[PDB]
Amino acid sequence: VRRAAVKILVHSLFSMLIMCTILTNCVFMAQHDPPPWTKYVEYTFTAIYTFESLVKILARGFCLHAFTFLRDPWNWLDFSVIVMAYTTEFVDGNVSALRTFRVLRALKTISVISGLKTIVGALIQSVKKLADVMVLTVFCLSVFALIGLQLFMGNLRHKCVRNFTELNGNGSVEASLDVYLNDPANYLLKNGTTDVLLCGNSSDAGTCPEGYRCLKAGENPDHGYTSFDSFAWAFLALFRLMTQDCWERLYQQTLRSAGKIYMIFFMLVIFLGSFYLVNLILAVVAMAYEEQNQATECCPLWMSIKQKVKFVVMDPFADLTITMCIVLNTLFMALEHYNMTAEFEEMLQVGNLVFTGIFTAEMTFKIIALDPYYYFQQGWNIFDSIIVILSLMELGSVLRSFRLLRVFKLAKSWPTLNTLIKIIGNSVGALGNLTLVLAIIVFIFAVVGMQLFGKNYSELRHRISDSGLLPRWHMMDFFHAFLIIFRILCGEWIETMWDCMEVSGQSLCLLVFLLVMVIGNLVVLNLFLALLLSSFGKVWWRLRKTCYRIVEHSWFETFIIFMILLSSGALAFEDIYLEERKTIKVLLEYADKMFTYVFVLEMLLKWVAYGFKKYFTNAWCWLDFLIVDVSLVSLVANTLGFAEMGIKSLRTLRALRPLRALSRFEGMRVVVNALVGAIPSIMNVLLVCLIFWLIFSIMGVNLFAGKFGRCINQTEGDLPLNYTIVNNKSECESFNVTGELYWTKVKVNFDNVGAGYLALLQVATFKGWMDIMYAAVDSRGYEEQPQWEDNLYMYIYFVVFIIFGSFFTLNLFIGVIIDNFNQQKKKLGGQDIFMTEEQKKYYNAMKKLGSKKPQKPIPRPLNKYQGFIFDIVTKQAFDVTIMFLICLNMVTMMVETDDQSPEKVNILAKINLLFVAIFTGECIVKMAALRHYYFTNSWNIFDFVVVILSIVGTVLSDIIQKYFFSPTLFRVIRLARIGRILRLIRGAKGIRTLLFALMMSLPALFNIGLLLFLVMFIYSIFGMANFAYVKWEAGIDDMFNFQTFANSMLCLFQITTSAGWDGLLSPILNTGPPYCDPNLPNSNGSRGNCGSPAVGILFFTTYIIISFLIVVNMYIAIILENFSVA
Ligand SMILES: *[C@@H]1O[C@H](CO)[C@@H](O[C@@H]2O[C@H](CO)[C@@H](O[C@@H]3O[C@H](CO)[C@@H](O)[C@H](O)[C@@H]3O)[C@H](O)[C@H]2NC(C)=O)[C@H](O)[C@H]1NC(C)=O
Ligand SMILES: *[C@@H]1O[C@H](CO)[C@@H](O[C@@H]2O[C@H](CO)[C@@H](O)[C@H](O)[C@H]2NC(C)=O)[C@H](O)[C@H]1NC(C)=O
Ligand SMILES: *[C@@H]1O[C@H](CO)[C@@H](O[C@@H]2O[C@H](CO)[C@@H](O)[C@H](O)[C@H]2NC(C)=O)[C@H](O)[C@H]1NC(C)=O
Ligand SMILES: *[C@@H]1O[C@H](CO)[C@@H](O)[C@H](O)[C@H]1NC(C)=O
Ligand SMILES: *[C@H]1O[C@H](CO)[C@@H](O)[C@H](O)[C@H]1NC(C)=O
Repeated sequence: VRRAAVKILVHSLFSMLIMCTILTNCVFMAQHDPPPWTKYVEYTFTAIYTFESLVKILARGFCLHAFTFLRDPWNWLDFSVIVMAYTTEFVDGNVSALRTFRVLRALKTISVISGLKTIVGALIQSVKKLADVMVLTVFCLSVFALIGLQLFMGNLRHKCVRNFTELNGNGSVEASLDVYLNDPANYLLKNGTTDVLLCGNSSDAGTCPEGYRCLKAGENPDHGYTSFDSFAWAFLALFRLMTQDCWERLYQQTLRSAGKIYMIFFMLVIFLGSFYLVNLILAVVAMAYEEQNQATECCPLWMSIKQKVKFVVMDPFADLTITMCIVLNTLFMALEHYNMTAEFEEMLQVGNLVFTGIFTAEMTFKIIALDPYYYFQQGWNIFDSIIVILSLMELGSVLRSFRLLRVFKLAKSWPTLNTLIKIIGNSVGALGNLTLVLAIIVFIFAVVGMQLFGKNYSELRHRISDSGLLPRWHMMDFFHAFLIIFRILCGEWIETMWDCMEVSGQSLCLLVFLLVMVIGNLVVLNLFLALLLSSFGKVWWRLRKTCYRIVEHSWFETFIIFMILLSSGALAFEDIYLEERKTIKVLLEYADKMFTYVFVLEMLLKWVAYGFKKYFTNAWCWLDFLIVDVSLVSLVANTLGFAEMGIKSLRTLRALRPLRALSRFEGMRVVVNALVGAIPSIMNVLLVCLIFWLIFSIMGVNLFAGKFGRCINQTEGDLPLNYTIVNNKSECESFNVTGELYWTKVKVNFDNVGAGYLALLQVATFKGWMDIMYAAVDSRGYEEQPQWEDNLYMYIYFVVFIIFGSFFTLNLFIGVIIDNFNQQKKKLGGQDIFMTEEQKKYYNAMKKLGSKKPQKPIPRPLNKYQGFIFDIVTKQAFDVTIMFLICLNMVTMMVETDDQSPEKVNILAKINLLFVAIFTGECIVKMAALRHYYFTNSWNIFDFVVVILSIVGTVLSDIIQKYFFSPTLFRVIRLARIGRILRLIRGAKGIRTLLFALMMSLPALFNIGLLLFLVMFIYSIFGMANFAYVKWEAGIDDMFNFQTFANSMLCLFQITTSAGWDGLLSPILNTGPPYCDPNLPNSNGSRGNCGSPAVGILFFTTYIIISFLIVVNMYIAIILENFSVA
């Protein structure tokens, strides 16, 4: 039997039955509300498992042998789940927690598979390599959280109410804090949205109207999970701004409490926190992964007829024509839209039949004329014939979905689309089994939530979904829980974590959402990166001499730089309040006139200097000429008529003025040279994404076109009734007796391949799919009003799309950028781009500053008692003792909140005095270390300066007490304390390498972000002239706008992080009533509170693509310096 035990164990069929058993148990777990019948079934499963529990142990047939077998980690899962089932069969008390653990039986899928255990053993390796990075990011987030703790102590909590605190209640009258927190029906709701509008003391925060007073005292943050006080909450908020998830909303709320200035903080953070930390995580994961992969019916009749048709075969000569016919098929299907003319659609079906007959006849002749057995052989022609069969099925909704599948043969004449095909192959091939891990992991968490939250999801529903109904993302089902796990895999958690916490409870909801975020994102990361790696007279001459001496000299250069900077500032003063001061209005008029004159002058000078050949040889000189010609047209239209009708068309192009800056600056021009190097590598990938999105957009047209339109009667703004009030756009007309009802399509939808491309961008950017998916699935019929969830499985479209549309397209994109950039490092005269000659020098000097072989250790004082001082000092003990002292200081610095209690205030002040006393003592002992500690190590000058500064703090506090009290400066006075903790960089060597690498790569990053600043400038003035007077919508508030240049710069800043651009686009794209009405009374001549959809999409899409290219360049600079460190 023991012999029989083994000879059944190694038997393969036994393990395959095990695997199928596991999967069936899985499907029988996934159910919610399990019928009681099914209940008996689970008994059986236990038996099955337990029976092997026999075989496994019985293959050992011995005590020590069976314990050696259990000694394996994977079989521990079997032992545990089987004994759990046994004890549950024995006795129940049962709080239903025991019903959840049955999910881990899924992990047995890992150790039954020959590679799953291998892959998951591979994963834990990269996370252990991620050790130093994890330490740096937690310390960095703690530092920034202390910054934000002292900066925004309860600062978020400010709200606007009606006026209170009137007179002699003594405080209990409104018409103390009790009724004030009871007030929220008094809170000033952010118009058109569900939000209490913040405010602040500063003359920058969100300002309330008449009838409202602004006071910090508020009930709570948005749901208590945002706030910056209570350092744990600040750690959460800075976690999200490290992940940038919904970071725009916290950005808005902060800058509507505190004031716009503090945005510096955010960009600092978003330059350090999100950007840099995430990029390092990327770098280390990729490095460890590449390492791991490196470690790895008559005779003459038959003859004559075969040879006649062979003579036919002698000239196919239709392949390019057939390819054009395929492209014409795709086009013919593409000229499809919402309201198609009758005879139009008749012709379209006509051509449908045309193309079908064409390809069907072609295949019918080819398969018979070349070889039936060969067309049995080559699978390519086989799949062509498959699509033939599918066309036949259509001819003799979804019936169209296959007609597209031919475009892919282009991949043989088009190599990079073959590369996309190889990529999606590796998504199932080389690393494809890795993807199974993802599956399983999703499958685990996909259910681990519902049984923990779904029941709760099912009952406090009024807490999580305001519109009384199921929420848009619940977990009660298993589809919806797959969608939550998916969205979280898409880096968008906290906006559903607030839900999960507001239903059930903080502890477990955290433990599961942080778990899914970290775990699943690490897996998605390893997959992403595995893909990226598997993708691998004489007076004439005299005057000319004067001219060279003029223009080549530093004085003219610096003067022209001063001119161009003043012209850029001129542009910057094109705000909407020019009318507010008349003087500046003619001031800038004369300014512009001087600019035109000096620039045409220097144009002439360059002309005679180089002559037209060397002049128009330069592209930058070409650009300068184009701009100056625009200015010439402008000035002549000013002087000699011909204006005010239609160069008011060429009027705004003046905003491109700063485009002259790139030529003369040493840092912009070089990275711009780099980007023109990326156009030959981005055009092809743009075209690949163009085709590979045209497919999906056609598909969404077939399934979707027209169905999106629903919107509303002008009463509310939210989609109409499915019960109904209206089902039909031809049934709302019977109610349009009053125009209050509007049947409008959603601002971005599938009515073309154009708006299809737009909705596909908004989806695969993840910022603004909400209305897309919602009004996509909810829709049922071609013009049937969307029933609240019907056709619900159409999420499967986006999901499928999203995978490609993000994890391959973007993937492939990044791919070609690397090699190109990689190849750019080869033939370039240098090894790393983005560094000027002087910047190369500076980087080499900064690196030589990284000397690890030290100098002479220390001069002994020879003073006996100073010898004892030395004997206690230069040892490692005193250092780590001081280190624990500074860490206890750290925790002293974490505990504080706002308005804690006066006793706590005094206690913490006294503890600060205690610690600074400690540090003065250490400072005097250090200045007397031997003699020279004040200059032997910069790590000691740091301690000296922080001691003196700490002393300055206490004295400053005393001065504030005795002579005067300031308001926010007081806060800075109490602020520099964080510097103390920074010594850890002295202790920490890993962080001392990482932030050092950041310093190393700060030059190239300065250049790239400088170009970024210039582009923000161009676009911000571009909008200030173009995007003015737009209506307020959800993304475009009162403060983040385009009215001035500051607000424009703040908006375009957030959009520099590809965030919010949905919410800023939606107020632009809109056209016509109700929201947009007779254009506007504008102080400017340009009328309209409305946006221009053409140029709106142009502006925002182009900013996204450009800024995204600059940002990828930033990322690659970071990573290349990272590798050059090691
Ligand atoms: C911006 O900060 C100012 C502080 O200058 C806030 O005004 C002050 O608000 C407090 C209440 O929160 C007032 O205190 C009250 O006055 C009596 C006077 O005897 C005081 O004894 C009590 O403590 C009582 O709470 C304080 O008088 C008031 N200052 C003035 C001159 O009205 C202001 O509310 C802040 N703005 C916002 C947006 O809340
Ligand atoms: C348009 O909406 C109307 C009202 O919802 C529907 O028109 C029909 O509704 C009546 C009432 O039940 C039925 O008797 C007819 O049979 C319906 N028409 C058809 C063609 O079945 C219907 O929902 C929509 N009809 C059209 C043509 O769009
Ligand atoms: C019902 O009909 C009225 C009259 O057309 C609609 O009101 C106008 O809708 C158009 C749509 O572009 C706008 O251009 C006009 O500005 C609207 N007029 C107003 C009120 O100023 C109304 O929208 C229609 N409602 C339905 C049934 O969709
Ligand atoms: C909010 O909207 C109302 C609607 O008329 C408007 O009057 C008010 O100025 C707006 N205020 C803010 C802060 O958006
Ligand atoms: C509210 O009323 C008080 C007292 O009249 C006034 O000082 C304050 O400016 C008002 N604020 C509002 C309603 O904007």
